[PDB]
Amino acid sequence: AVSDIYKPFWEWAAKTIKERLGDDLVSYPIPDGYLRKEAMVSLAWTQSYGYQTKKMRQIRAAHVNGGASLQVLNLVFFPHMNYDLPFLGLDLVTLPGGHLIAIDMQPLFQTEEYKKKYAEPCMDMYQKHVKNLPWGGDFPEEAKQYFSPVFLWTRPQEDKQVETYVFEAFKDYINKYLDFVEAAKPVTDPDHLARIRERQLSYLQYRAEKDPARGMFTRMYGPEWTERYIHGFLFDLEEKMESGEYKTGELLPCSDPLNFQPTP
Ligand SMILES: C=CC1=C(C)[C@@H](CC2=N/C(=C\c3[nH]c(/C=C4\NC(=O)C(C)=C4C=C)c(C)c3CCC(=O)O)C(CCC(=O)O)=C2C)NC1=O
Repeated sequence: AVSDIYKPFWEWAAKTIKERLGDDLVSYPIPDGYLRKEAMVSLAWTQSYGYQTKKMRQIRAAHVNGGASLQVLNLVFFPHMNYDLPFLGLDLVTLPGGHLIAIDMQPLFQTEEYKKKYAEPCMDMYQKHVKNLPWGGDFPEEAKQYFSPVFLWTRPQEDKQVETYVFEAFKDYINKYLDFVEAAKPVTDPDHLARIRERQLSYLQYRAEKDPARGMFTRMYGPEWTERYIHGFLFDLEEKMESGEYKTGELLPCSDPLNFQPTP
């Protein structure tokens, strides 16, 4: 089977991020010791990528490769909390038991107004892709509040379906999301900002505590590295807020040159 089936996914996302965000794009600080992590399982490695703009607090990816039986691309766009933009969540998981694919613009709110603003303009795109990406099935209850009407949840059973149908939805959702980002305007109403902050923290807290990545990273690299990776990078909002680092709509200082390729 394809050993690194998400390498073409990442390469496309990197090219698109770089082109469409241009000079607004700067590196996001990747904590030392979490850029590249390797352990024997064959050699299995985790490669980190991180970026930010004045609208995107954090665009970060974990690309895990431990052979065909263990592949993950976890790519999430986190808006700054002075925007009501949804998250863009792209979880692509390949395990011995098959493929797991979760692609969504995870919403801050489930109101009629929010759905009209962000979900309804995506419905043709959703219906185009869901025809070849059937519903994946049973789904944890607590997570339901964090998914939109255009959630693509599917379990492809052949590599080819990932390389074709999933890849095309992957691209379309990223391009549509960045269209939203381009057009988004800041929120200045303090009441709305307070609610945006609450919903962002709720989502971040759920995934930091409940994401199945915790269990897998723990087996691979142990508990101490895993918790630092999860709370310190993958879902780091609460830490950055509590430490006084996060400032609404402001970039975190980082002088690292932009990187889009594996770092040995
Ligand atoms: C908001 C919640 C949300 C999710 C749960 C994930 C999206 C997601 N990932 C899932 C499942 C899942 N995900 C992984 C593994 C990983 N997922 C990752 O992002 C990384 C980096 C992994 C490994 C290192 C594994 C091993 C499973 C299977 C766990 C199991 O079989 O019990 C599931 C199904 C979980 C289940 O059935 O219980 C979802 C929905 N992303 C999200 O945004």
